Amino acid sequence: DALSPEQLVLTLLEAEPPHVLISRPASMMMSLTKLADKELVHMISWAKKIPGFVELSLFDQVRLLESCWMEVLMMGLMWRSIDHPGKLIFAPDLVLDRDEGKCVEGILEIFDMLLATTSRFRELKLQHKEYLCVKAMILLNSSMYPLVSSRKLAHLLNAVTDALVWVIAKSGISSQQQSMRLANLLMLLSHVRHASNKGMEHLLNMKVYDLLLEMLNAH
Amino acid sequence: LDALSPEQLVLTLLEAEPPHVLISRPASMMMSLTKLADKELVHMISWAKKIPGFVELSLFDQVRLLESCWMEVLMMGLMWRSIDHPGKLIFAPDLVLDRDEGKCVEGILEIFDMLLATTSRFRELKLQHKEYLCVKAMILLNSSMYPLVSSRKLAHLLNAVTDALVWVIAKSGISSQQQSMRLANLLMLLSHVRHASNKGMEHLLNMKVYDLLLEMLNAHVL
Ligand SMILES: COCc1cc(O)cc2c1O[C@@H](c1ccc(O)cc1)[C@H]1CC(F)(F)C[C@@H]21
Ligand SMILES: COCc1cc(O)cc2c1O[C@@H](c1ccc(O)cc1)[C@H]1CC(F)(F)C[C@@H]21
Repeated sequence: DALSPEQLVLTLLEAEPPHVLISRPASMMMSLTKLADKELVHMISWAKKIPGFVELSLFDQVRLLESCWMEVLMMGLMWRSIDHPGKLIFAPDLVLDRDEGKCVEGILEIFDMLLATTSRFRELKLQHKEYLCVKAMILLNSSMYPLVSSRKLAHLLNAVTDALVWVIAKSGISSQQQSMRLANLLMLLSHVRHASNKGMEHLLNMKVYDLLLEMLNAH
Repeated sequence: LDALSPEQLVLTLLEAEPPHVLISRPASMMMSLTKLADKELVHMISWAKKIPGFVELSLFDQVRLLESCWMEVLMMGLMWRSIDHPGKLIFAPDLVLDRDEGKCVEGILEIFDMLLATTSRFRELKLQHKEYLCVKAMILLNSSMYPLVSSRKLAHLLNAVTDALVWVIAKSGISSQQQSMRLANLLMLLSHVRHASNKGMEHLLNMKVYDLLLEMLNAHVL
């Protein structure tokens, strides 16, 4: 019942992570990193509150959480940035506009993906409900392996899909449009995956992940 | 309008399918794969040019899409011909590799395991020959965001192929909840193809095709 469309969205709403203040006393990169580390703590809490997540094997939970974290941080960036073109509201005291991304090399490229991708969610007029579901789906779909308890993950993923389908339906739009809007939302996930990979490759070319693994062993 | 109709579209995409590519071999594994990709890229341009309306986008957008997608489209094609043989990757008619052979070159084993995992997830869903044709089209049309944010034309094209996929799934005869689930299941896979595409690109750029593609793209432009 807790996975029923209306209940599942309300459950996902309450599970939303709190505002994260980095509290600043290389640096842009220090701030971004200090934030990710803080956000990852709350992301674990969040996933635990998704009905049925905790009941997957700890193997799968860790597996999903290790491969999605970047996407899920990005999806959350996009969503709070959605109403302000040219900017990226990372946190309540860390708003960066595109050009501030020229400082650090390779980052301007990524900012432009996030901004482009945000722009597209603004064009589709992404709804608060739809976003709640999409984010859940990013986590549940983040790794293929734990799917090829697998029974359980498949059923969970279908659950959130149905909820998204349900959300779109009470939109009152025709059935052709319902399918199109489902398809348009899901194709954007390819682009969030994309920006996630760019940020990861870049993150590793730098001179959080270990801190995450610590949290994961703690989990 | 009508040439983009669900039925005509799928048949058109069918005929547009690239020919078999014989690599014809007289570091080496990576030499083969690279010579193959280069050959495949030629035919991929032809293939896109046969997708109704592709040619009637601005040249700028055609080039944007082709440069962004070529790896995913090549991988999508790999997965599809490999789909019935677990543990293997039929790259071409004279280049079948199995998981283990991926240990030779470093970094490649990780990629093979994504490709093989993704292929298994398409074998479990029982991907249909026409579902595949539509999906591949969508990978190209969805490969770049920028040309969408002629943009009118790309959106229309992208809706067309989607409708075709929905249509294909519909005559599947399954219920409506299942039709949605299967649309959703196919599309979430695209994230994983994107993903493997990115790992291959990164790995390719670390090595000592892309320039040869830009040459092809300039010739497509002239
Ligand atoms: C702690 O990780 C820091 C970091 C290092 C890096 O090399 C790349 C990235 C990094 O942070 C990522 C990030 C995304 C969302 C969010 O809420 C917090 C952090 C993105 C931000 C970025 F600048 F767009 C690139 C990518
Ligand atoms: C010409 O590019 C050669 C290459 C270099 C590299 O660094 C990485 C890759 C490469 O080839 C890619 C490829 C994918 C499909 C296809 O039909 C032909 C080639 C994949 C094959 C791979 F080995 F799985 C990794 C990735």
